[PDB]
Order: sequence, then C-alpha cells, then structure tokens
Amino acid sequence: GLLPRVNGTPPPEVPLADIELGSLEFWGRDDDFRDGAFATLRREAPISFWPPIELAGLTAGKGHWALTKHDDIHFASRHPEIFHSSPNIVIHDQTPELAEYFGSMIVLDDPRHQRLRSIVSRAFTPKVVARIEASVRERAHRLVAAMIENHPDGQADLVSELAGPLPLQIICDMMGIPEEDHEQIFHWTNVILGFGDPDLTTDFDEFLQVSMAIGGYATALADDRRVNHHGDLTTSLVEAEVDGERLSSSEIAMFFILLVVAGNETTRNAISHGMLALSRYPDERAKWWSDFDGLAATAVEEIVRWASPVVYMRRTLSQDVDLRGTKMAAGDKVTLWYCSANRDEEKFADPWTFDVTRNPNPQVGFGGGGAHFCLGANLARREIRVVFDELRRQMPDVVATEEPARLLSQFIHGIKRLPVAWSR
Ligand code: HEM
Ligand SMILES: CC(C)=CCC/C(C)=C/CC/C(C)=C/CO
Repeated sequence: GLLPRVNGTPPPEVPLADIELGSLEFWGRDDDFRDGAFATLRREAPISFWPPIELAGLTAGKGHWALTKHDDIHFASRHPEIFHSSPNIVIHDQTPELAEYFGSMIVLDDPRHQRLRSIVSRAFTPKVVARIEASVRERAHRLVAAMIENHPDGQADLVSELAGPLPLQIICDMMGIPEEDHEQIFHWTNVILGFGDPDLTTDFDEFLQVSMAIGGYATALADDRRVNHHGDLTTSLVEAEVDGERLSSSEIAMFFILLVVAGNETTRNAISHGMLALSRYPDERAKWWSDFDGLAATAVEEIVRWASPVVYMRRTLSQDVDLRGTKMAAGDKVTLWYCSANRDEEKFADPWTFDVTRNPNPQVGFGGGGAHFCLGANLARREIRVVFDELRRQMPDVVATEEPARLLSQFIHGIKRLPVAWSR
C-alpha cells in the first residue's frame, strides 16, 4: 500500500559524506533520500564537482559541476553563450555521432538553434494547434473510458493504460500518423526509451536498427506531405519557411525523434507523479476536484514542480566562470539539477508541501528559462489538466494503491508502474 506521509514532511538530513552523485546506487535510493541529498548540497555545497556514473566496461566520460540552486540554474539558462547545449545535454552521450539525429534543436547553439527553432515554431499554425487541442481531449477521454471497459475489476496500471499512451498518441495525431501505424511507432519508441534502462537488457544493434527505422518512417511521412498536403504538423513543417530556409525531410525526422522522447516520457511522468501526489495528499485532490477549472493552472504547475520529470540538463562551458566563488573552467561540463531548484528554500515557501493552490510558483521543471525553454510547455500543461479532468469526470475516486516501481535513471524522474483502483 501507499506509505503514509504527511504533506509538508521534509526529507531526512543526508550527510554530505554520504552523497555520491556518480553512483548508480545513489540513483536507486528513494526520493526522500535523493531530496535530502540535494537539500544538503544546496545548504553546504551548492556547486560541486562529480564523476559520471560509470557502467563497468564502458567509457564513462568526464565529470560535471552540479548547480543545485534555483538562482544558479536560472543564470546558466539565460547565458547560452557561456553554457552551451552543444554537443549534448546529457552527462555522457553514448552515440555522439548521432547527437543531432536524436537531439534536433536541443543539442544546438545559436545561430543554428534559433534558425531551426524559429522554423519549427512557425509550423504550429492555428489550425494545427486547434487539432492538437481536440486530440488531447479525445485521446484522454478514450483512454480513461477504455481503462473502465478493460478492467471490470476496477484496478489497472496507470502507466501502461493511460500515462504512457496519452502523450505518444497526441504526438502521432499531430504528425498525421495513421491509426494503423501506431503499434509500430509505439514499439520503436519503447525500444528507444528502453535503451538507457537495464531490465529486458536492451541490445545496441536493435537500438540502432529501430532508430534508423523510425527516422526513415518520418522522412517518408514528410515526403508524402510534400505531394499530398494535409492539415497536420508534418505538412506545416514541410511548408514552413524563415528567411528563405525550409526544413529537409531528415531535419523533420530528427525533430520527430526528439518529440517521441522529449514530448513523451516527460509528460508521462508528470501524469504518474501527479496521480501519486494526489493520492498521498487527498486534501489536495478534494480541493482541486471541488473547483477544477478554477484551480487547474496552479494545480498543473504544482504537479510539474513536484514531479520535475526532467531531473537535470547538461551544458558545456565556452569560457571560464566564477559564480558563488566557485571557479569553473572553459570546457567543463555543468549540470542543472531542476529537481533541486524546484525545492530551493530561497525561492519557495514551504517547499515540501504539495499545494495545488501554490502561487507564486517559479518552477523550472520546463527549464530555467531562456533560449531552450521547453517548446511544448503549454501543451504539457494541457495534457496534464485534461487527463486529470477526464479522471475526475469518469472515475473521481481513482487512487494509487501501491508505491510505484521507479525507473532507475539520473535523467528522468520515471515511474515504470503505478497501480491504481477506482469504483463507480
Ligand atoms: C511535463 C512535460 C515536460 C517537461 C518537464 C519538459 C521539460 C523540458 C526541458 C527541461 C527542456 C530543456 C529546457 C532548457 O534547456 O532550458 C525541454 C525542451 C524541449 N521540450 Fe519539453 N518538456 C515536457 C513536455 C514537452 C512536450 C509535450 C513537448 C512537445 C510535444 C516538448 C518539446 C520540447 C522541445 C522540442 C524542446 C527543445 C527546445 C529547444 O531546445 O529549443 N516538451 N523540455
Ligand atoms: C527529456 C528532454 C526534455 C529531452 C530529451 C533529449 C535526450 C533524451 C537526449 C538523449 C541523448 C542520447 C544518449 C540519445 C540517444 O538516444
């Protein structure tokens, strides 16, 4: 069952000597240990250097400076000329020749970044956006209704039945991907997302083959829309133009590959962590369920602060930096620990309280601001609002019944399984 926890309980005090950000065992510990570790770093070692996680037998790469304070993360995000996103935003890129293939605009600095982001942004036309909005509601409604039809027992895993499929179905709908191709897209996406996680033991050759197959699918989808225009994002991406520059089909494919990761597992984990928090703190569910539209904006923003689905993003210094008196050298890696910034005692009153009315809420779960600020933030907020709306309408007493099975990850605050139950 759910471990009892009172809303507002701080994490345990974790001694500095017990914190090993380069240790896989550390990332396997519960959230209360992790949160207490970052609280210790914020108080005692707010900028500190760490080795990467080393998987024995594979190259590890160089270490990184951990920024744990909201102010430092915000500063780094606002200075992309010093804190570069190229070559990649993870601590150690396992496939650096494919950094742009999987990363699209997220691994680019200006001027390349602004050009690609500007063209992609222009493709989100009013008609495309209106279809996306209808899709969010339709998909969330259908998935919750199917959970009821498929489980007369009133019990299901929220991840497989709802939080997992919703964000990827929305991405498929916006790309104009036929219903008949969903199973293939889901399979390829799952293999890609599953590679950095052990269990099932994900084979690199299979990972490379599926990565090329989904890329080839997307290039062919884009080429089809060059000939046959439709009212989807794929067609608007082929037609968009900034300063005479348009996107090639392989640029569109790389942006699609970014989406099925960045727009997908993040939202999934915001949903699962939101359902978990609403189950642990039933007063907050009651408040939201009593004034759903009125509290939606603050409730969703609190779910994102609480979940921080993206644990960190990595930058690389283009020049020496001295901040908080800590000297970091050009070429060093720097990590922005949003999970920590979203608990910074200097910015949030009562940071350990999950409060669906929280205002202000300067949360940085979509990043600290600036050039790379999540392109889909308002879409993510809509997905979260709409899915909880559909749960409230169709199964208002739905509740998590067990502690989640946690993903072992430094980068994603992941829930692999979340049992829930509901009545009429
Ligand atoms: C709760 C869900 C989500 C979270 C927590 C999240 C978080 C993030 C973060 C932390 C970044 C990097 C920001 C930075 O470096 O300053 C980012 C970038 C991005 N996200 Fe999201 N994201 C979410 C959902 C989405 C969705 C739904 C989409 C679209 C389907 C999306 C598309 C993108 C793109 C395209 C970028 C790269 C933007 C750039 O590099 O200019 N994300 N997101
Ligand atoms: C989670 C967000 C916001 C973006 C994802 C970018 C990402 C997962 C890069 C992974 C780098 C890598 C080793 C890719 C091989 O798939």
